[PDB]
Amino acid sequence: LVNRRYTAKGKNLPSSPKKVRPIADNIRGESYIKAIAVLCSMPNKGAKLLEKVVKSAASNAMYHNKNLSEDMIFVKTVMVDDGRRRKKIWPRARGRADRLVNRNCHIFVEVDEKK
RNA sequence: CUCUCCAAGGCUAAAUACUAGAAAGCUACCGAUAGAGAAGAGUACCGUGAGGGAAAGGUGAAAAGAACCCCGGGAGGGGAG
Repeated sequence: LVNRRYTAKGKNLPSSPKKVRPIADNIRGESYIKAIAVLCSMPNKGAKLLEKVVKSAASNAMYHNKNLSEDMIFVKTVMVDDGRRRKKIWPRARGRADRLVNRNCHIFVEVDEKK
């Protein structure tokens, strides 16, 4: 399905997919300007990560299609998958130890020329 | 009774038992949770000490390891090779 000419992919980003998915929901299908404004405004780590990926995707589309400006582009699809995990130890009382997982996420954004 | 042997001195190879190992091989033996604990090891780590004791193999036929350009602080990705 993907026009892989027009897309950006960010692998192993430092956030959990459970925390990045809602921000993706708020910009799926929006216009590029509106999405960029939302991601700049909202003060979430996932918001910043999506901002970088979305800007890169728009940049790729513009570079390969010179007659496409910032205001004919809309964020067609947005996917947020889960990535590698790292386990570190959190020690507790009575010699008990717990393992403390750190999750990463993959982010895939494709933009497309507006309707 | 008869029959056998000559102690209170000392020696003796081979047939026998064994392979940590060195050389050459065989396998209705294993093919990475298997096979030695260990394909990288008595290492990491644990205990004052004696001692206990892991996990982790695979690009391609050849690095020919991505010149260069673009987004990005990088990472990562999109082209070109």
